[PDB]
Amino acid sequence: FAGFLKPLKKTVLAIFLASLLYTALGIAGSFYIKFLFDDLIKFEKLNDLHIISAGFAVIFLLQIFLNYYRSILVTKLGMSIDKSIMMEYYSHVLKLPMNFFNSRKVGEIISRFMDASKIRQAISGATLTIMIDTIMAVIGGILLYIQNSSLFFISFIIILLYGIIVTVFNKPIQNANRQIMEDNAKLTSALVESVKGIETIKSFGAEEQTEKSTRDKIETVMKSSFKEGMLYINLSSLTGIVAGLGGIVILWAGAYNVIKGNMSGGQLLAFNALLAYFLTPVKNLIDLQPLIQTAVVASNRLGEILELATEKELREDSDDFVISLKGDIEFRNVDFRYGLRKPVLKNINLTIPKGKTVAIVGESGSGKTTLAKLLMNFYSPEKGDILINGHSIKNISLELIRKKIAFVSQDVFIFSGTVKENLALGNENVDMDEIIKAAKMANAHDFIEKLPLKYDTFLNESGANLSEGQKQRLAIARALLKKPDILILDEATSNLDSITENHIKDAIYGLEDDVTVIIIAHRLSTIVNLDKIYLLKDGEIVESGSHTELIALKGAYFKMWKQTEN
Amino acid sequence: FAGFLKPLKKTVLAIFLASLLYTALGIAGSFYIKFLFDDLIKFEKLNDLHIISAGFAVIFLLQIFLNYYRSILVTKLGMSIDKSIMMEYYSHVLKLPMNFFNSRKVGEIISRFMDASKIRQAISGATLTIMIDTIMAVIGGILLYIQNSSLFFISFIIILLYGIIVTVFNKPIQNANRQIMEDNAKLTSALVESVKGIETIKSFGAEEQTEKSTRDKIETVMKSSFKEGMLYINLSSLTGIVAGLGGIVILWAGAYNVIKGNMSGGQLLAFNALLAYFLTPVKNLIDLQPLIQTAVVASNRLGEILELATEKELREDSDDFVISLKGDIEFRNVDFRYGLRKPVLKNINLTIPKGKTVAIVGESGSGKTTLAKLLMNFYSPEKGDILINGHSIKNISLELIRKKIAFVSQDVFIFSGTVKENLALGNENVDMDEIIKAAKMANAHDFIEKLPLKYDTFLNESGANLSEGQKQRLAIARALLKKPDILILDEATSNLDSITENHIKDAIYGLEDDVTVIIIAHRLSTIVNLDKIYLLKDGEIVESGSHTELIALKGAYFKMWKQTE
Ligand SMILES: Nc1ncnc2c1ncn2[C@@H]1O[C@H](COP(=O)(O)OP(=O)(O)OP(=O)(O)O)[C@@H](O)[C@H]1O
Ligand SMILES: Nc1ncnc2c1ncn2[C@@H]1O[C@H](COP(=O)(O)OP(=O)(O)O)[C@@H](O)[C@H]1O
Ligand code: VO4
Ligand SMILES: [Mg+2]
Ligand SMILES: [Mg+2]
Repeated sequence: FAGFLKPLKKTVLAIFLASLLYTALGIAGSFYIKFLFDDLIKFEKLNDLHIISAGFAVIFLLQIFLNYYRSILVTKLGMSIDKSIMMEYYSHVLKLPMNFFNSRKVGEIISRFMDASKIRQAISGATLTIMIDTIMAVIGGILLYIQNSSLFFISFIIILLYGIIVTVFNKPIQNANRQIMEDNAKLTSALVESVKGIETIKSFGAEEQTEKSTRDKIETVMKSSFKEGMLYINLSSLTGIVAGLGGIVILWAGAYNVIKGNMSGGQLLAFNALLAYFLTPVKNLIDLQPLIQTAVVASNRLGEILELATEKELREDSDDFVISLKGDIEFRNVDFRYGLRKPVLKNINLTIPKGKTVAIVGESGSGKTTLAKLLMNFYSPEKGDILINGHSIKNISLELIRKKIAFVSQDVFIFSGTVKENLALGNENVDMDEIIKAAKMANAHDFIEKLPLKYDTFLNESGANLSEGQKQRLAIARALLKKPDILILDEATSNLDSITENHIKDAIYGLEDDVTVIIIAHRLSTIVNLDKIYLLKDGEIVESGSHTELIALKGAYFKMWKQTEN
Repeated sequence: FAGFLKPLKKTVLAIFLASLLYTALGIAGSFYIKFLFDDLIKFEKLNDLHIISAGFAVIFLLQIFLNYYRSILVTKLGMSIDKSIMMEYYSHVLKLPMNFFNSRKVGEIISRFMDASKIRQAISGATLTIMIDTIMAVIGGILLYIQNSSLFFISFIIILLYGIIVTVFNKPIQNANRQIMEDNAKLTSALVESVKGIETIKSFGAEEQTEKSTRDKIETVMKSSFKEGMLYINLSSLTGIVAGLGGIVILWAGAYNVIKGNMSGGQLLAFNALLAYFLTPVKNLIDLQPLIQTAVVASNRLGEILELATEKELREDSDDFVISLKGDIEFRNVDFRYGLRKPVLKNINLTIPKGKTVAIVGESGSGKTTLAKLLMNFYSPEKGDILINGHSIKNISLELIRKKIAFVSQDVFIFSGTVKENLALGNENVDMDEIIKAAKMANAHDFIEKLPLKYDTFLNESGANLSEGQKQRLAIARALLKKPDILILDEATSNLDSITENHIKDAIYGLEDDVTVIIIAHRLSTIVNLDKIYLLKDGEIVESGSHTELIALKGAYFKMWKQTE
């Protein structure tokens, strides 16, 4: 927080000077009730009364103008701070390891981001000014002590009671706020999941189940927040008791001093009026304390997220003295266990030549996609190395891996935007000619021409504006534009029809001359004129060779191949 | 308005009585300064001073006690009302037509549901006690008029100025709140979409572009927020000027009256002291006005959705005489302008027979998935009807259609929780034997009986705990467990190996329970001996028939078969 406000130094100084002079003007104008009951009521003074009233009115007007200026500056400062914190949090969230996103739900992250609004409203143009008034009431307290001692000691006892009440109510408020935030995060995650699955929910008539679950979660949220409501009512009642009893006792003691001839009759009124510049800021700060505690809890949750190491993490002094990812894939002694579920990869030893198309075939439960994820550092192997062109993949920087390796995941995702934006995701500077070239290469031009617009149409949410095969064609078109060294075509041929499948398959074997294409697919319509086919029995590679070599031996590949032909 | 007073009336009466007693006790206790400067200072009466001070302290303690009681009751009432509003809104959202979900983004719906918190903040304990004090200050005003009858005019002028200021500042706060809430909804939508697509974003290195887009959205949100904050600052400054000038004028006029002898010097002090029960509640309400405006705009944004017609309402009527959906499926001449874009379907005539198994095939631009969604009335046909067993689909109860038709969507969605729950999305009163039977039928028992905790593993959101093929097998098992009549296998074997594919095909072929099976597949190898094949291209049934008939005809199906082989 300190670093965010470091550049803005003149604003803070102007705020402090404006607040100081505002407090001085308020203290000066608080003497109106003393001047009224000492030299303007006992004697029949009229012109002096009018002059004094006008002077105090113009002093108050100057005071309120200064308050307006200070409030504007405070609002500007707070909004800048909120911008900095929110942008920093989001920029850090977009750089977390992929194992974080597979455990936590989307709703938790969305709720923890949007909880920064509570931080925004707790440092707004009111709470910060109230804190400034609280810290500046020291001058008023000093002057109030100078006026009289016993009533000042009574006010000091009131301040001590305030402090004790605040200290006692420090932990329960935080606990209640954190519980409410956690329950609200659960509710948000459940609602996001339900809205994303609404199609299945309506298809299967699951309205009642989701309604009951959300009702239970809402009940939990309301229970926690009602506990917080009682916890705040207790503090409010205690603070009101202390404030009112202090006021009554200070009035009684002032009257006692008046009777004994310690102060004049009007100085008690001056003390009472000036008490609004010593006790009222503290009472307002105490009344706003729950808001500050909520802001503290939200900031602590944001810091809990920010504590996680970034996606870089174990980069191990990368070896950027390289030009491209051209070479041999050297999966050797590779094991991966998904972090305490069960082993999936059991010592896989495979080799891919320096530029060729290879295909990985296996059962549904085999870790075929796991190899693709491991090959681009989404995860890290439990044992062994990868050795992209004789050098370990760890020594290569993550940016180069993500830039020179093209991936087509099984779950094709298209963001909401123009087809120009979708076909150019990480590029941001590719001209149009390459766009048409890639679209025609992946057979994604014919449909995109027959649209209300051309390369400018809007796509709703996760590409709901198109069909599944259409989304697959767009996604496979996008990956071609990276001009990659390794193209991991991961089941990018599932939803495509026969004519489109044949066209795109004929197009794939024409990609330049220097690219390693790993076709993770089990269509078996393709994978017939390939250099090597890798078959894995859900734990490791068992059969290697080309199509003719695999069909020559009557093994698992023969068993899979015989039923596909008929 | 709301319709909430019907169940909660005793609590309302208790709050009302507590408010009257609190106001009366405060008015009575305000006279302390008058009794101090009129009867206890001119005539030294320390013995009576202590008694009066103790009595007023007791009065204040009682006043705080009833304030605590009223605050408790108001907090409970607000909690109940917020629960009612939240549940009503969610229950209405869950049963909206699919056009609403197709058009509107997820984040917008999430944000305008979360706005229920902003609706809550204005029905809290303090925000309602301030309003009840404002409405109860009539007694204080009456006593003010009785006491002085001349200084009350200045208070009336102050309240008139407050009303003028609020009437001026009503609309711009409303507009700024609308703008900031809409911008925040857009930012939330972008955030949700980016977090969901983080996989592709990381794969393609598009972190910088998404960061810049989110930065721009945050910046426009903050621009609206700063405009609203400047408006709030202006309103607060004018209110403070009015309050302070009014107080100074009260003091000046009281001093003038005291000099003229029309009223005592302690009566002025009492007037200024008890003005806090007629002018301070008004100022507190005027300061809280932004929260009321935020609640109003949030409630209006909820109402925007709430006025939409639910899916069950669009239906004209229903017929009780239908109990089973088994029979023929007759797609009469039907055309479907899919949301004004293009005619994906036009002049379609299908005559699917009684309970059998048929396939619909074509290029990946046809209306196969659209036809399947029309069969479940996910969309309303523009012109035509889908006759089922001599009954039009429009005149059938929606829940019967949903329950008797199983759909294996291409976007296989697996909800977080127990796998048993993931196989029991629909009916709940299902024994565990049926679940394992369905899993065995869909070739899912073998891989599911290797998990660390059998049918109890907690799968993550969207079924990321398993593979896409395993998710499809789970969906097939769940659809089979539903025990349907018009089971639609929409490419249920997209990425299943030929082993599991053959097993599922054998299970489907051997089902034989008078179930009309529609298999929308791109793999012809699973259709070679599958009754009648409907070839659909450009929204037309160019030709149909059996596999041998289509081979003999030598149409597009023959070309696709030759290319695949
Ligand atoms: N997020 C995950 N956490 C734990 N285990 C997982 C996860 N995703 C997949 N698995 C399991 O680990 C293996 C991953 O291989 P997977 O089945 O995804 O590859 P695949 O052959 O590409 O899949 P498919 O062809 O069936 O879509 C499978 O056995 C799967 O059940
Ligand atoms: N949400 C949508 N908005 C507009 N058009 C759509 C939408 N979904 C699909 N379409 C169009 O409908 C056509 C058919 O898609 P669909 O019926 O979903 O799958 P299939 O092509 O397998 O039948 C596609 O060419 C697509 O352009
Ligand atoms: O749009 V398709 O469901 O024919 O791949
Ligand atoms: Mg896979
Ligand atoms: Mg489709």
